[PDB]
Amino acid sequence: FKQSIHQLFETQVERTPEAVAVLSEQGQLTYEELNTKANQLAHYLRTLGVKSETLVGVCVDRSLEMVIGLLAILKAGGAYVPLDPTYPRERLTYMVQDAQISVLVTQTQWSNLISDYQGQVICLDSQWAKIASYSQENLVNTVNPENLAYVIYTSGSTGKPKGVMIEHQSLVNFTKLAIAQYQITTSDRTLQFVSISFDVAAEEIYVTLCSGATLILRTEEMISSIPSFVQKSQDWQITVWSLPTAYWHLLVNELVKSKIALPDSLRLVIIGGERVQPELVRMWFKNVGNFPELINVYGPTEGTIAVSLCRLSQLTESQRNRTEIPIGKSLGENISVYVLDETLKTVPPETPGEIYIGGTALARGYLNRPELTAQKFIQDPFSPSERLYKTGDLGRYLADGNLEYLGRVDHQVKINGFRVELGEIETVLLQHHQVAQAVVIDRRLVAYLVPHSTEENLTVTLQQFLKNKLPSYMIPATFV
Ligand SMILES: Nc1ncnc2c1ncn2[C@@H]1O[C@H](COP(=O)(O)OP(=O)(O)NP(=O)(O)O)[C@@H](O)[C@H]1O
Ligand SMILES: [Mg+2]
Repeated sequence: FKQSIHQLFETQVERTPEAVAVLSEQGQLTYEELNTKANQLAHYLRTLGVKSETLVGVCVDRSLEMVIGLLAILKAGGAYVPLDPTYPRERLTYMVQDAQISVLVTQTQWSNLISDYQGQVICLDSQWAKIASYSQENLVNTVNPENLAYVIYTSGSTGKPKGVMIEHQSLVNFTKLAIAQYQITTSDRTLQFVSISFDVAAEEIYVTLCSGATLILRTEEMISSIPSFVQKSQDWQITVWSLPTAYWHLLVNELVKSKIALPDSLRLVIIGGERVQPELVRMWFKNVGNFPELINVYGPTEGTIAVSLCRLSQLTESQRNRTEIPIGKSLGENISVYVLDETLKTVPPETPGEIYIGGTALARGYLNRPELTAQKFIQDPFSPSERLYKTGDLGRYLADGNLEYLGRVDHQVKINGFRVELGEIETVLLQHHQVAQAVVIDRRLVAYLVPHSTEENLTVTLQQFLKNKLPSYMIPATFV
């Protein structure tokens, strides 16, 4: 039953070539058009040396071009590495070097973001004539399921981010299970919300495209106000929202504060990223009710997007009335979500422990971080041919079988919905000449430091220093 993520999409293209696949404010592509265009780019990428295990940087904005690019890389046999164009030059440059990327799929407006790069560059906005000269046919046997589909960077406590390596087989497994869990059909219209820097974008994109639904790319302007967000979702007739929990929190507050009606097309809201506030869940069910369906989805990047879900709209009133809203049960049978003690033994129900993930969900590992890999991706001592990923998440199984998230064992947090290792910021701040010791903590980010030879514009100095190294959400909003 061997399958690549793009084969899964290709099957769907055969089924419904003329359905709309992607839609943005600026235009649209049918399944056939998306496929043939990605095929053209893929064929070109092959002539540039892209083959299985080749890492291809992708530095694009959210656009039809982005989706063509991702699929092209996949069809070519390569694995993409998202290069968020809002990140500072120094970060993107580290990632390009760390990942040894020699092909970069980008656009002309981003062309000078890499401290200059000797690899091949493809600008999709300006080189389309050249790309249109390549074959429109599907490529064959470029990749196996164990080969990489993408390497996505996440925050590193030691001072630099690191790439999580995801193989097709775990991504395909996730997409299939999620299509069936959410009942995605050809009539669905899913809003693509999160940046491809975060692996929830893969869920949005591939769940939608591998089932024949229509993927609707959001604008930047539509999220800044909830009324705009809702109204736009109504204009687009969106059926599925995938929202960071922290944005969803905003949404629930604004729904009650105002008298805003959810779009009438909306049937499913998928949330995850962090602890959902039980009070806002109560507020949801009081003001909205059980439709649209609300689902809490949990997992880390290292277990391929998500491993567990809880249908919040299906919970009893008293199940919603605990200190914590459950994250639920395994997405599927080949994904194991354990709560284990410190010798990796399961515990009786209702006893807390650390969440470990096993089975088909696992990343291959971290890219070029052998110590970190060996430490987080452990050989299962009771099932020798298998691994367990150590999440750093504390949890417990309730007697009803549902999993509870109980917090972290460490200094990883969520700021604006994004994964942040506090030690990354701290490690980086320490590198500055007039910083001697530093502690950064939540809650959102406040940096506590003892200066070396302070001026009174130290705050503004460190904000510039961090501005050119870290993503904005990692920049402490106040200093002390
Ligand atoms: N539904 C949820 N409820 C509570 N916590 C959650 C939930 N989903 C994820 N988490 C937490 O978020 C972690 C995974 O975050 P992850 O998706 O890996 O980061 P990210 O938001 O994608 N940013 P990055 O990893 O830097 O690209 C888990 O280990 C949990 O700590
Ligand atoms: Mg994730």
